[PDB]
Order: sequence, then C-alpha cells, then structure tokens
Amino acid sequence: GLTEEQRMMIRELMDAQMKTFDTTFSHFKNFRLPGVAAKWSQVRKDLCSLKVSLQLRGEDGSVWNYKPPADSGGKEIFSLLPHMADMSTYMFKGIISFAKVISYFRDLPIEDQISLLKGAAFELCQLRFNTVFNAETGTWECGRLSYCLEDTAGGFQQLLLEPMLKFHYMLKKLQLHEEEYVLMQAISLFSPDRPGVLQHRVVDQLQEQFAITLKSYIECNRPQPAHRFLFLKIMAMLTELRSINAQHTQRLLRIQDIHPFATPLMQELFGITGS
Ligand SMILES: O=S(=O)(c1ccccc1)N(Cc1ccc(-c2ccccc2)cc1)c1ccc(C(O)(C(F)(F)F)C(F)(F)F)cc1
Repeated sequence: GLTEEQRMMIRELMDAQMKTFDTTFSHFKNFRLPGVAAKWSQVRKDLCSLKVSLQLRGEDGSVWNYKPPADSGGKEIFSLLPHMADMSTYMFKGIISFAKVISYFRDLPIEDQISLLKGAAFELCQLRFNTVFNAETGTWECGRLSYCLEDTAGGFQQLLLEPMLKFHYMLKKLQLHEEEYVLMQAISLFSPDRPGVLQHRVVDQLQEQFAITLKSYIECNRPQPAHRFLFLKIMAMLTELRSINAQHTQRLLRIQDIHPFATPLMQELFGITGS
C-alpha cells in the first residue's frame, strides 16, 4: 500500500507537472520557421533527425504545412534547425520551472541544481514529449503544432532503428499513467552520477525514494499480468535514455561546431561559453 509520504511525494510531483507543463503549447509563440572538414560534414548528415513534417493549425481554421527538403549537398539541411531550437528552448524552460517547484530540488545547493538540470534537461524533455506522441500516426501533437515523421524507405521498422524513435515507440507502448511519467522525470532529474554534483549522497537517497514510490505505485495500482516487471522495464528505459542523451549531446555539439544554431539557454545547458 502507498504510505502517506509516498502519496505526498506523488502529489508534489503531480502539482509541479500541472503548473509547468502546458500540454497545449499555447504559450509557444514567436518561433522561427524555415524560409519560404569533410568527414565532419559527412557525419553532419545526422541532420536526418530533421526529417519531420510540420503542421500549424490556426485558430481561424487555416493550416500551414511544411515538407522538408532532401539532402542535395548544401545548407538546405539546416532549414529546420532554428525552429527546433526554439521548441527545445520552450520545452527546456518548462523543465526548469518543473524542477524549481519541487521542494526536494529547491533544497539542494544551487550548484547541484545547475548540475542536475544540465545533466537531465534533455531526458525530461523527451519524457514530456512522449506523452504527446501519437504512436499510430508517428506524430508529436503539440497543440496547434504537429511534428510528423516523414515516410522512410523501410517504413516503421527503419524508424525504430534510430534509438530516439525506438524509445518513443517503446515507452508509448507501456501505456503509463501521468503519475508514472512524473516519477520517471524525478528519477532522471535526481541522478547522483551527474558531473558536478556535490551532495551525491542526498541526491542518491532521493532517487531511491522516488524509485520505491514508483515500484510501490505500480504494485498497488497495476495487478494485471501485462504490467508484471513494469517497474524494471521503466528503469531500463531510463538507463537507455541516458545513453541517447549522451549520444544526442555529441550530435548536437558537432552540428553546432559546423553551423551554430543553439539558443542562449541551450548554450548554457550544453556548456557552450560563447567564446
Ligand atoms: O525529441 S524530439 O521529438 C523534439 C525535440 C525538440 C523539439 C521538437 C521535437 N525530436 C524528434 C526526432 C528525433 C530523431 C529523429 C531521427 C529520425 C531519423 C533518423 C535520425 C533521427 C527524428 C525526430 C528531436 C530531438 C532533438 C532534436 C535536436 O536537438 C534539434 F533539432 F532540436 F536541434 C537535434 F536535431 F539537434 F538533435 C530535434 C528533434
């Protein structure tokens, strides 16, 4: 059964989530849009992470639709980067507000707050993006914006070869509750193994408590044979998200080295000093 401390932990996380997650993206406005050496550039073909179609549904009922180009050996592969940087920044701001509303996070030293945010911001963004992911249509439904995955030669199986997309499809298939998503966010945020964390023992004990609460929540609310080992499946998903995070940071820094695009907040979270 759930203890009162566990019920209070979940409510504190759930309240932080509702206050800082605009599930309709209604305040994402004024964002940029796409217009109307050599082995560096060769691995920079990783920008096929910008093979997304874009839809904007106006309040008037009008619809704008963007189909991205194909790589012709030029600068056209960067066309989606400024927009995606603006969405990541909007999402990052939501993640930061989330952490700052949590009492457990507020009580940590400010240096550890920064170290935990720098270490986990991307992971918490993906966890939030999973909740608006449509696994049937392969689209992230962000209110009036929709990000559709463009048809690949292999179709769904080829898309599931990119770890990020496989994570989204696999995590979506677990059909988690809002409470389980927010506990995943807590476990990812309070990670003692992050570079620069001073209060390593406090952060570790907090992470352990969030994990017991998730384990207990699943045990109390999910008796069905389909949810056997669910707690352990979630923990492995978070271990994989850390590897995707590390892979994504390297991919991002390589693009930034060639074609700078990162916003000030992204630079801060990724350590880019401006010099
Ligand atoms: O998490 S997302 O849904 C998201 C995040 C932020 C805003 C909106 C959506 N996502 C989808 C996403 C992820 C991977 C792929 C893909 C597909 C085929 C082959 C290889 C890969 C397609 C879409 C994603 C994540 C990271 C990035 C970036 O940081 C950016 F563009 F923002 F700079 C990167 F490209 F630099 F990596 C861009 C999209």
